Amino acid sequence: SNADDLQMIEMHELIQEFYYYALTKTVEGEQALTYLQERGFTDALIKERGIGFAPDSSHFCHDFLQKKGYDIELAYEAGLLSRNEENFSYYDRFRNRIMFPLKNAQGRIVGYSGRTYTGQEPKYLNSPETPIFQKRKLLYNLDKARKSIRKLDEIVLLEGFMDVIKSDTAGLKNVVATMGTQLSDEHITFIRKLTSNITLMFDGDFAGSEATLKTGQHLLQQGLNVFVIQLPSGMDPDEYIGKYGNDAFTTFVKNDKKSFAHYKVSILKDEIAHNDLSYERYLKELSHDISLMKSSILQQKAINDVAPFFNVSPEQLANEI
Ligand SMILES: Nc1ncnc2c1ncn2[C@@H]1O[C@H](COP(=O)(O)OP(=O)(O)OP(=O)(O)O)[C@@H](O)[C@H]1O
Ligand SMILES: [Mn+2]
Ligand SMILES: [Mn+2]
Ligand SMILES: [Mn+2]
Repeated sequence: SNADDLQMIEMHELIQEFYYYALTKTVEGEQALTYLQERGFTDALIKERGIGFAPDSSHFCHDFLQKKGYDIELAYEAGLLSRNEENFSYYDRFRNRIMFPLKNAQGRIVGYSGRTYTGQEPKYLNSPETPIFQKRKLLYNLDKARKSIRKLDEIVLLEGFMDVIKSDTAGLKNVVATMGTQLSDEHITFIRKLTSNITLMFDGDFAGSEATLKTGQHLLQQGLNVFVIQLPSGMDPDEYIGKYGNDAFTTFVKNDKKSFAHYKVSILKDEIAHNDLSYERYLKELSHDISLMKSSILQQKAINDVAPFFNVSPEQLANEI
């Protein structure tokens, strides 16, 4: 029910204040606080994002919610508590982790992502699916990013909410991330209401490239204008910012932004030039890709940019399309 959803949100927003205190003031939170500070989190940024610490007792959140008069089973359904199925007892889902509030599109806290700071697995532990937290619907930072996304007519998609936090403070405001999932049909429906331009900046590794191609292809097929920023090998946006600084990052992002078709053929360059079977298949793929582009201006430019990779004239490629 809507009333229960609201109670679940309240539980999240109230425990947030306690996690924040635990992180910033208490003895047990000191090591987690140092960890964040060493990753460049200022006191201001920690306060701004409402970041906190979940103690290791296993009954910190449980006891707080109980004292405040919440139904414990509802707190379990809200994904704040876990249940020992053997004796039906409840305990904290999040223990000894740095707590990042996850806000819905309306800015209400509906879940958490808890990061280890001691090399434990999983590195990030999220809320489970609940009536108020659904990974296929939530986009980290969307609440804050919406204004600039509309103003700039562009959304930028990163892999990690940590990348989003760092990019945002660096000056790149129109950024969001999924909670570690593939961009959903639902996400895409939300996004197209805000803008038709989406820029993918995944990590600069093989996995990120594969994800860029798969996600980009689907976005393109869905009628969006897709762009790609390619980070240096082995780097994500947080690592780039840490090594080169904010101004370098915002300049980098603004300098090399390529239409998806151009990015794709550049990735396939060597295979196309060495394997005639791939040459033919990718010439047809890229022809199809370009034919999907809704922007007549960008479609014409992509033709010019892609043709050389096949050693054909832009006129020949235009004909193939
Ligand atoms: N095996 C996995 N299963 C589910 N989600 C994952 C997995 N690996 C990564 N993710 C999610 O994808 C996003 C990107 O992961 P990645 O490890 O690159 O994060 P990150 O920002 O590098 O983390 P950190 O900088 O804190 O080490 C993260 O937010 C994470 O939640
Ligand atoms: Mn990766
Ligand atoms: Mn990363
Ligand atoms: Mn990282």
